[PDB]
Amino acid sequence: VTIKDIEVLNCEYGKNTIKFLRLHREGKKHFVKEVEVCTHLRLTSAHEYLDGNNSFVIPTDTIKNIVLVLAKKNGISSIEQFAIDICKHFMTTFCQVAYVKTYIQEVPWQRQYQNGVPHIHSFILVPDGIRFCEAEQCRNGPLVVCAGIKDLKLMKTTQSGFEGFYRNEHTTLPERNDRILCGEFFCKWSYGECRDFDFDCIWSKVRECILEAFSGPPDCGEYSPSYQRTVNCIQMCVLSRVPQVQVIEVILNNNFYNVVDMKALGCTNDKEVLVPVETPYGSCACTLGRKKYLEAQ
Amino acid sequence: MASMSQVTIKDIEVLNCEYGKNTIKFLRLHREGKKHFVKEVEVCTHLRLTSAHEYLDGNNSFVIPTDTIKNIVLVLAKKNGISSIEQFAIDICKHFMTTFCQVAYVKTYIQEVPWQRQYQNGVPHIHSFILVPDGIRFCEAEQCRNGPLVVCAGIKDLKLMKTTQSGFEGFYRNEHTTLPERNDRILCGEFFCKWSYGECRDFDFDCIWSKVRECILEAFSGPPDCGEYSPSYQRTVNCIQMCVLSRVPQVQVIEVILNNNFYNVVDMKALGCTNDKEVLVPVETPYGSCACTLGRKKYLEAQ
Amino acid sequence: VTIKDIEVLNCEYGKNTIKFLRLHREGKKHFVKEVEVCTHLRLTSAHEYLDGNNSFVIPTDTIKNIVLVLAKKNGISSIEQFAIDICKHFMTTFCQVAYVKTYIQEVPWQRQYQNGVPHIHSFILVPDGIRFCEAEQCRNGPLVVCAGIKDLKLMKTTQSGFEGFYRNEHTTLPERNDRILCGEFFCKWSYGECRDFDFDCIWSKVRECILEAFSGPPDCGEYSPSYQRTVNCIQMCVLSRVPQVQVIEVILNNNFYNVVDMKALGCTNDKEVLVPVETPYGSCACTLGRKKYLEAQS
Amino acid sequence: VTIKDIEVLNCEYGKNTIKFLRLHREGKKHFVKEVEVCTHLRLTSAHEYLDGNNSFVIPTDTIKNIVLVLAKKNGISSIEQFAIDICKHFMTTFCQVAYVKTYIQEVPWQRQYQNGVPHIHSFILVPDGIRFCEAEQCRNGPLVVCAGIKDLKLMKTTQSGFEGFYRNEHTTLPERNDRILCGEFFCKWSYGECRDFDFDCIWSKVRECILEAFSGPPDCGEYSPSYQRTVNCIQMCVLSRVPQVQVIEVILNNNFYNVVDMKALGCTNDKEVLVPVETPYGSCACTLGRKKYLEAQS
Ligand SMILES: O=c1[nH]c(=O)c2nn[nH]c2[nH]1
Ligand SMILES: O=c1[nH]c(=O)c2nn[nH]c2[nH]1
Ligand SMILES: O=c1[nH]c(=O)c2nn[nH]c2[nH]1
Ligand SMILES: O=c1[nH]c(=O)c2nn[nH]c2[nH]1
Ligand SMILES: [Cl-]
Ligand SMILES: [Cl-]
Repeated sequence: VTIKDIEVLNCEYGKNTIKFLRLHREGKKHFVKEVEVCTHLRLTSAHEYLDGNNSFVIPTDTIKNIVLVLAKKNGISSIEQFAIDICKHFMTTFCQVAYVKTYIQEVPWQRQYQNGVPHIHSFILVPDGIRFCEAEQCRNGPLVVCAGIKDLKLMKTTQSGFEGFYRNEHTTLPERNDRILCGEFFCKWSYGECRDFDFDCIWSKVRECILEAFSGPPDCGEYSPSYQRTVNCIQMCVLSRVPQVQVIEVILNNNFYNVVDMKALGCTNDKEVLVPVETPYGSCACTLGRKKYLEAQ
Repeated sequence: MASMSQVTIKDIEVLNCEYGKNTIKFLRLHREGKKHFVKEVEVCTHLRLTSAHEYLDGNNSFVIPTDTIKNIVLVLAKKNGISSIEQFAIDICKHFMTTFCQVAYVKTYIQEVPWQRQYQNGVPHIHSFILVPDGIRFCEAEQCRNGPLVVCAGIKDLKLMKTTQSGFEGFYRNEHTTLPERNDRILCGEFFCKWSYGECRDFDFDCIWSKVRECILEAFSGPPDCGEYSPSYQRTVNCIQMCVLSRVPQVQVIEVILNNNFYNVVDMKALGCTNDKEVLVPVETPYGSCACTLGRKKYLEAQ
Repeated sequence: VTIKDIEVLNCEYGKNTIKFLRLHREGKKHFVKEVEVCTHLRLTSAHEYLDGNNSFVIPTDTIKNIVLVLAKKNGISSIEQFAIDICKHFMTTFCQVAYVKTYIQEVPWQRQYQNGVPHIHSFILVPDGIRFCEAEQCRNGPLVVCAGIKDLKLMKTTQSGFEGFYRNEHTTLPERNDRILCGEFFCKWSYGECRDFDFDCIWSKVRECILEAFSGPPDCGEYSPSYQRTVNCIQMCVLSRVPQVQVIEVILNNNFYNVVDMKALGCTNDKEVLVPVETPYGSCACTLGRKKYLEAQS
Repeated sequence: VTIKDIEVLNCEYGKNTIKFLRLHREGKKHFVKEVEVCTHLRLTSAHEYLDGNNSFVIPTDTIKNIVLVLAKKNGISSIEQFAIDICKHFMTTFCQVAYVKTYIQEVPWQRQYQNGVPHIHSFILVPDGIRFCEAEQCRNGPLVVCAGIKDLKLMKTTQSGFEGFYRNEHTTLPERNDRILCGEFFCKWSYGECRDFDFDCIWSKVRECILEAFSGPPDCGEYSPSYQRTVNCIQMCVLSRVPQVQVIEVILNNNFYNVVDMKALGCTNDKEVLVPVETPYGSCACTLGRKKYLEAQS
């Protein structure tokens, strides 16, 4: 078996988990953006694999250096603009690059407040969902930017059921019109090539849409007839309220909370003590796109 | 080097025997009409028995199954609710001590799952929540037979960072000391804080926990308009402990552990830039720690 | 914005991390296979999402029940055969299923040995690389089976360099002809529709090829001029020695081991003390396929 | 509330997770020891805490430097000897140190074999329980060494029950004479001041005692009437066979494997499919010491 008998379907390399903090000072007031960056390249040749020839390979160490240099020279107005700047640098600098993908997540530092007063230079880690983005470009193709939020755990204690599902000989699940709906969410949305707007302002607005659609109104909530329907309500709320979102993917990993039978312990448990099942767990996932955007492709 | 082909129970002392149930996870739901309230917890309850027959003789006559420990925790949560994790820990220890004469010692550890109520435009949602881990609340109750019931509270996985008003100077130098003196650096810490109330059990446990948490953040940061210089991680640990002890009389003993991350100002001279504290790279490993336990002299003497 | 303005690009649901142990007894001798199973479905409609109508949804709870029933009735001769049996069950049973994918990994239990004698019923967890497989089928499509090994950490202390790479204004890396080569490997290979052979025997043979190709001969080793070349040597060794492998993906996550500069501490470190960099880390990935197999997929 | 009203019970600082590999070459043949080291100090004063005065503080950075220098100068024959060398360095060098504790664990690298031949410079990670040790010394006190094994997951599929336990109104557990006994073990033992023997030889012997006592003989095994009794059998086997062990702590975190009721799915499960409960989980812990060693601590 030689190079003649085999096809190269895919080659990809890069640098993962480049961690750094970009500090910005407006007099005594300090601002931080701490990020984790992964940048992957596909080269137009595979001589490093096929021939043991490294002439075209950009060291992963150089990828790291370029990420740090760009953060120093340009600052980080948004992780999206930083991801764009990194992909642009690789495409305009190195003709051996066929494809570049940059992934960035924010370390979720918040400014400390003492009795409602913002601290000039003190922060606390508050992971209430991780902000990320992804930029990718093929040689002479569109630079496509996605933003998202992952590890976002939302729970409501009622206005959730699952009824009228397909029944067969291996279906023991009872019908329920009241249950805890507890979800870990992964949400990712494409802007396509739109790059004009306030990335931070749009991300916050999408996040608000996710929480509002999940919960329903604060005085009464809204019935969810399935995890899948709640995923749909979230996607349709984002697309209704945020025109810059062209495509939205939502993944919901759920935890069932079991009302433990306490009859043998001599008491009745009227939805008072509930035990979460972490494993195994259900997931559902949907990607919706605007007809207009998909046609214009 | 030995006179016997084996050891027997005659040759050995039992220094410690302990068993129990770990990570009992449940949510206690309370409804006031349409408004829902949640407390989700992880409970560990350990016992020492007055005998070790289950170990030494293969005789289980006195062993309370770990399964029974779980059942008792769930029954108490259903019957009593959870006003505070501390009161729940107390109720569990009290149940074991008053119910089973074979129990020499009981320890209950509880941590809260950090659920917060969702808000829409300042309006609290009746039944919707979001996980917000800004430091994990825990407590610990323990009692020996005929001893005091002692309650501790704490906060762990609390990661705080300030970007200035931190240095480390005038330290001991020797042939293996290459560390430069610094009067400006990032102070980034993961905190473990635990404090003893001793036998004090009268007060609002939630109100006191919040007050200690505020003391930790305020002492770490200094005032919001200017901050406060830290000459070492150790000194910051001291400022935190002395702030809590000054402001919260119910705290008798306080342990603080600070695991730090150095943020290195990357040398970029070879890349053709000067980096004036603009790009900083954290060292996660290896990491420094310091730990201190302070107590009130009067409380430690009276014991 | 309404259902009229929007296209459903993709819908997928399932049950993740179904953990169970299948126990088999031959008199006093016990055999165990403990696995983690994930089974995902795509349905032919999306009424559960679009209309709030669950008529076609097979509960994830039923997916779990089916996995456990199949393990009880059929046993687990191999995780590959089990993955196949699960996908076949979903396709032949439920007309609303457009697509099924089953992922399985083995919990790496080994039998305990006392002085070379196998214990009848005692085991130890030894994670020296996790065995996994994947089966998938579209309605009216082929049932495709992949096998793999992940979390396999291999290290050699010499016969590794990286020289003659592209240099630019942001390149500070020195050329090195001696360094530690330390890799965490993810390897996945396709059999396509081939289902006749001993799955366990072929998996073991691929594993041997990976270790031998990584190391070179035991008396001298073999120079690696890059992580990428070592990935290639592994793939070409597997394809040369195992005809059932049609396509092979290898991902190598590396750790650099730095020779600590100790000049300021008053001693010289001649590749004696080395500190691993866990983050950031380099990765490279390649998928090779047999021309013959890829053509015959027109 | 002032410094006068407050007592310092305890002050401790140090450097955690110092990761490095010590490489030794005998011609072509390479030998590796990769370790994670934590070294903690208590100082004789607390001026750094109480007064903001760092004059006596040995930087944690200097603790790291000392660990790397000692590994370079002395090599690592055993992690126990390395732990001893580090504690001895701090105690003989720095009069501000009242107490030093060094914890070390081995990265479980094994030499690769190709057709029965040990590879000169190639290794695979095989975590079959993590080897660790601990050395500590007070000023004017003994240097005490502990060794151990953690993350050791052992399982037997029979010869395990739990019967004749205390029954009360909240006890629903059935009596069982057959069940899976699955345990994650933490084992730590003290040698006290004994330092004349081969550390590697004794650690291997203790490990063999743990596996043999857990499993019983390979042709029949041995009935366990509780997790606690199995912990006892392990401790008494170590103490019987290894005179250098003065004190032994064993912690057993168990997982119940439930025989899943499949009656409603139309089949009977005769201990064929078992589902582990990871949470909540039971634990038991015991520390045994020799009477003779505890007396001789007058
Ligand atoms: O909302 C639900 N959707 C599902 O697909 C499912 N499966 N089991 N329970 C479920 N609940
Ligand atoms: O504040 C500090 N305390 C220490 O003990 C130390 N060691 N290195 N750097 C340090 N900084
Ligand atoms: O073998 C290597 N390949 C790479 O792509 C690389 N980048 N830095 N070092 C490297 N070594
Ligand atoms: O061996 C056992 N020991 C215990 O203490 C226990 N508790 N429940 N089941 C048990 N089994
Ligand atoms: Cl076998
Ligand atoms: Cl060499």
